[PDB]
Amino acid sequence: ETLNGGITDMLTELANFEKNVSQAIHKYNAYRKAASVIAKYPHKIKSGAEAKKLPGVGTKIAEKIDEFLATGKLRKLEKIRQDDTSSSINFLTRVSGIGPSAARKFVDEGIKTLEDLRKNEDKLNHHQRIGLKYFGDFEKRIPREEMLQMQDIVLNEVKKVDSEYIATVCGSFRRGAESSGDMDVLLTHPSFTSKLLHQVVEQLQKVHFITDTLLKGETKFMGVCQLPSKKEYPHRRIDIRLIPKDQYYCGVLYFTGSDIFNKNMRAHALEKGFTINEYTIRPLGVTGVAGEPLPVDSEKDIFDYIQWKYREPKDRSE
DNA sequence: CCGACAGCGCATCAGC
DNA sequence: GCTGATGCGC
DNA sequence: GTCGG
Ligand code: NA
Ligand code: NA
Repeated sequence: ETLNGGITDMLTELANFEKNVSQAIHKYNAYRKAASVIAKYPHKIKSGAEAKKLPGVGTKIAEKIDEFLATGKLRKLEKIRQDDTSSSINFLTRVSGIGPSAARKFVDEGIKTLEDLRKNEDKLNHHQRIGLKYFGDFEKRIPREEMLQMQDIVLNEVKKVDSEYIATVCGSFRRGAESSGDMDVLLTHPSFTSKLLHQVVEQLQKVHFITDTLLKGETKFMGVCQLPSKKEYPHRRIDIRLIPKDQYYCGVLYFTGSDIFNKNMRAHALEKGFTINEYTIRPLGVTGVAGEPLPVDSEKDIFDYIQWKYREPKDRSE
């Protein structure tokens, strides 16, 4: 963190500007990817040319690094920070439900601060009101100890609805992370293959675990939950996905991550003669044509098809 | 030089 | 009202 | 913004 922290903070701040103000999502992911590869770089960068050797860092970023290492700042960023419009737009996107488009809309109307939002809740949809209500709590990290407690509640209540259910808490948590930003739960049932989600949500609301709802459909749920007290715990964001039984363990593998791990596994699968997405793993023909989905009854089955040794979730960082 | 870069599920918006 | 586009989260 | 056809 003390190695190239100044560079990674710069690229991250540049990433947010492109996403929120410029609305250039591909430039946003470009800076983050660069900020990521520099973070894992075990040396203190001395020049843009050194970082240029890394994948994801091109000419423009190398040029920016050179300026930062010589001046301690970036003229582009300093002018962006002092810009009233850009800073206000970039900040409002921190509210869940407010993206680049809505933030641009609000700032143009004069709505630039968190207080201005509260004075204009008639201009906000349901999601934005909830995001505003739990603004502070949503930016808080969820310690693993609390994630375990949340997991106990979810697994207990899901089983009380129907013992035939299968629930898996994925994300960085399943990889053994010390903290999380949210809770992603994958759900399935033998009767559902390629009104089960409602019953689970209702039960979690019955024990007052789920407090609010952002979106709710037949296969996907996003809302707000909170751990019971005896100091009251912060409200956390929870997502619950209903996945078909024949596509469940492919989904588990997908949402467990990491993003880099999935990229490598998809690459290794292609060399073995298989293709893997979020839903299914299919064999490839001699002309590149994919066949019918392969039977998956376990996460270890997918590793067996591609002749790969089973990777523990804790060892899926890359 | 120039397109890819993940894209799906849900809520809301724009047009008919 | 329906249908498709847009916006947003992940 | 970077990478690769
Ligand atoms: Na490079
Ligand atoms: Na937001």
